[PDB]
Amino acid sequence: PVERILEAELAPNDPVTNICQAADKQLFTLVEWAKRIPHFSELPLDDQVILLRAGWNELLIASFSHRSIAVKDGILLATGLHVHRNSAHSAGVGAIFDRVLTELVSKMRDMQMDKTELGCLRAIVLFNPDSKGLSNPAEVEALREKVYASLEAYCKHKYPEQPGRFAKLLLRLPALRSIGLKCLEHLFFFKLIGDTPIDTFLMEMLEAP
Amino acid sequence: DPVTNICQAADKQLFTLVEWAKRIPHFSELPLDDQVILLRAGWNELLIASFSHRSIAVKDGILLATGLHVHRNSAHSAGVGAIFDRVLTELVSKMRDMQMDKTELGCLRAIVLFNPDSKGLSNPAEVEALREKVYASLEAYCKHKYPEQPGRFAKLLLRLPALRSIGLKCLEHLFFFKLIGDTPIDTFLMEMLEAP
Amino acid sequence: DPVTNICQAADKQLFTLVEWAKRIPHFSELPLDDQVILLRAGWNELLIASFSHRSIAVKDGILLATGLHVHRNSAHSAGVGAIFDRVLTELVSKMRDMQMDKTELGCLRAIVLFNPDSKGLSNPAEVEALREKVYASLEAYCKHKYPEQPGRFAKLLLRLPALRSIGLKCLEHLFFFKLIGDTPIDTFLMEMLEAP
Amino acid sequence: PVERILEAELAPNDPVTNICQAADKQLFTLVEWAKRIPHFSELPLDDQVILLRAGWNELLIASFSHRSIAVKDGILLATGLHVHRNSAHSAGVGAIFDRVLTELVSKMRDMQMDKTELGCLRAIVLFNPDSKGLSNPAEVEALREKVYASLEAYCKHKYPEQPGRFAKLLLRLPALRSIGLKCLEHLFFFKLIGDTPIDTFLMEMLEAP
Ligand SMILES: CC1=C(CCc2nnn[nH]2)c2cc(F)ccc2/C1=C\c1ccc(C(C)C)cc1
Ligand SMILES: CC1=C(CCc2nnn[nH]2)c2cc(F)ccc2/C1=C\c1ccc(C(C)C)cc1
Repeated sequence: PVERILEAELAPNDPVTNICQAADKQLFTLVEWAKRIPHFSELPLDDQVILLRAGWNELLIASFSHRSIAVKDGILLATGLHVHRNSAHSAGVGAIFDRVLTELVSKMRDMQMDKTELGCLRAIVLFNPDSKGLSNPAEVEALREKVYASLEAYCKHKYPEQPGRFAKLLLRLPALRSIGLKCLEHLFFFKLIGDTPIDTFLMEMLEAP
Repeated sequence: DPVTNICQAADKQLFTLVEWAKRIPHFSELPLDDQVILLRAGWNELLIASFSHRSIAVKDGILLATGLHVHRNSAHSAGVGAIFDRVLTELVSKMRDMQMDKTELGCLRAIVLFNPDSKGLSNPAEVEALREKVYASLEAYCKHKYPEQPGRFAKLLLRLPALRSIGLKCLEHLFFFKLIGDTPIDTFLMEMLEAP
Repeated sequence: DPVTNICQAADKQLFTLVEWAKRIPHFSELPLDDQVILLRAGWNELLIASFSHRSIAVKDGILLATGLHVHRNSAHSAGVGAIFDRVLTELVSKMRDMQMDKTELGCLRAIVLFNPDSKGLSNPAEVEALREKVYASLEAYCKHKYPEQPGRFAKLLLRLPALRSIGLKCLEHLFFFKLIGDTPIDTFLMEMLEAP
Repeated sequence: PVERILEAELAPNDPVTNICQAADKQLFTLVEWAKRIPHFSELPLDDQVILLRAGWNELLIASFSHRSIAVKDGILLATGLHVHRNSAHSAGVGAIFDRVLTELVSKMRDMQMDKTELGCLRAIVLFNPDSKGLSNPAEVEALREKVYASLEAYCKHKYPEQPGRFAKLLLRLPALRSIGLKCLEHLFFFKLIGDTPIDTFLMEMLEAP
């Protein structure tokens, strides 16, 4: 149900604890979104955990990448923190930042990917049948197939002048995959929201006696 | 000697790859530097896609293009069991179960080759345009060979994220060295130590 | 909850680390930005050095700073047995065998902290100068405390390459996540999924 | 023993095959050097192989780093090939290359590390008792200890005005270790000697029918 996926999408100083709380909040947002995706909650809870663990990075990146179409040559996080290249280059994650801009954000803008298409792609990512430890990979594959079947129908209806649009959307996923991998190994997300609170906390303690 | 054999095999494989790309429609029409960049960016995934599909008739193993067979027990022995299992489960077994044919493999490899995200491309838009012509043709193919499988085309495209990450994990784990280079290097070094 | 405990423990460890550095001679005299760079560049090796030395009275395991004990059986379960064994064999057991004392550990940690190769340092030469004063002090210590062991000072310094690569490998294998974060995250996610 | 360590130091298109032969030559130079190191050849042959496998990268880097003391912002190879920073940045290995320059070449230059000192440091690297699979780790440690004992005596004799020189040499090894690791994971060596022959072979074949 493409209508159901679109409604899912729409709906002091102790630095490490503060960062974890932000991660907590963002993770919960993802869980709530997944629950609104049709049939996800019908999967075993152990399978739901595995899918979220396998997908959380790509799912987060896809979100703030699409959110950043409106913003100006930077990345808009959910927290409202507008991060520019130099903040990313200062954090030691400039390379990833450029790829996110080039391979995802810019491309989404150029093709004007909408929230329904974004939602479907993330549902496809969520329904990842290659996730290790699944009790029943086949039903996960089945749910993913229902999603892109629905996405394709949506594209041919809303954009009949673009017959290659559906495949174009799908072929952003390899970039999302590779960028996802780089983010986990550089602690991209936790560096971006964490560098300032840590440096600030550091400065205060070093200046104090 | 095993080391020279591997290096020769690489050269032959590289020759075969370059000849293959030149027979892909409109590849040679791209600027030469762009042709090089694409081949530079793609050789790993192109190679993995090739031996994965080649290994469909193999049980619990892979076939490298010169009758070189590697079993998973050996793969786990060499410390790359995890990435090896990923090749088996995410690529080989999926290719087997849906019976991906050589025409389908060819199109998917052409899509991999026509990678507009490759850094340094002078005309990324032209590369993207050629990719679109490739997957349009692949969709047309799937529709007529398997009309009863409307999701087949998308299902093919959705192996590419797996190929991408497997390719990356392979390089980071020295996949090929640990599987085919490890023992020849011991032999190599022993021979050097045998020198006067 | 298991997760909050870890972040709270992390904050405390970070607090302890900063205070330790501030009591290192001439550390607070460095420019503030350089102090931050040094603490950022060094915290991993500094922390690893600490719990390694703490774990000398433990067999086949490590003691993390809040009574948190991890045995090698658990580490292999979590998929980080190799790096864990390196910590055991290259650091802990070596610290045990030469009976490295806390003064020697302190100096080595001070040397790690005063890292002149740290990128972005405003005055690398002053950092190097402070490092030299530290290892001059450590040599004097080794000479007079253990005169019958003339190679001891060098033996201490030559654990630093092992510390360096282990620090790098720990981060690349998500060592700490896999040992103390993995299971709490499953519990965490389950709690979220069972929520209204 | 230090005199022998100094004497050890003193003494048409198939691109991959051509790269392998170059690697072959360079590796053998290292093996021949190790054989002249006292007591090395007395170790079991399986242990010698293990030590060379564990050390070959660091041993090579130390060599061309020290050789590059005379040159400006580049690396001088055994083949006589002068590789510059920007040529390395073009190959996608700019970050490591600079680290080699800053943390090794420059440091070797500033303290005027001599070939005896280089030779001793490489012997220390070679005699790595942490190498996995050694039949007798203790005798390797024993050999390493004999080396740095000899190196220290050499430093205090030749440079009595520099009492911290010996420790200064030893404390380049953590940097050598970390740079060594980065080189294995970026295919540093095989990119440096390999990028040009491959691009050439590609261009000529793509130009051909
Ligand atoms: C890239 C690469 C390394 C460099 C290190 C590496 N990177 N990723 N995996 N290994 C290596 C090292 C070796 F020893 C042997 C092979 C290789 C190799 C590639 C390769 C793959 C398959 C084949 C078959 C056609 C025979 C030949 C060469
Ligand atoms: C850096 C880090 C990650 C980030 C990922 C990582 N990097 N390297 N290893 N893991 C992580 C994730 C977790 F889940 C749990 C811990 C950690 C962690 C470090 C750490 C170590 C000890 C303690 C106290 C017990 C003293 C707290 C935090």
